[PDB]
Parts: sequence; structure tokens; C-alpha cells
Amino acid sequence: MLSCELYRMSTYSTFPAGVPVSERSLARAGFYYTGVNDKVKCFCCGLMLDNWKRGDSPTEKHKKLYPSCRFVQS
Ligand SMILES: [Zn+2]
Repeated sequence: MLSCELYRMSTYSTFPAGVPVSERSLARAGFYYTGVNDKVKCFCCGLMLDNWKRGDSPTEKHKKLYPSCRFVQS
């Protein structure tokens, strides 16, 4: 249903701290929180991503992994 930068930011309320990637960027790319520790998923393509490194661009990786996503255009 709802898949904006605000609704996707509301799923990052129970997200574990200490993560090396800003929640905004994660939601900006088109991912949200599913509940699993460090577990996001695309809203258009629905790609799951976790265990990120330091300074990793969510958008870049998203297009580098699933470039067929309709929300990966922007
Ligand atoms: Zn996607």
C-alpha cells in the first residue's frame, strides 16, 4: 500500500542502533524495516539487504543488484 519516504521511515522505529547507514538514505533508496535485525526490502522490487559496510550507497547497491526495479529509476 503506502510506499513514501515518511511511511518507510515509520518502519525504522524498532531498527537496531549502531548501523553504519543513515535510516533516511535506506528509506530514500526505497527500502523499509521488516523486523529482522538489519533487514530491509524494496517496496517496488522487494529486494532484501542486510549486513552493510561503512559509507555504502543504498541507491547505488539497489541499482547494482536489481536494476529492473521501477522505483530504481528516479
Ligand atoms: Zn527496488
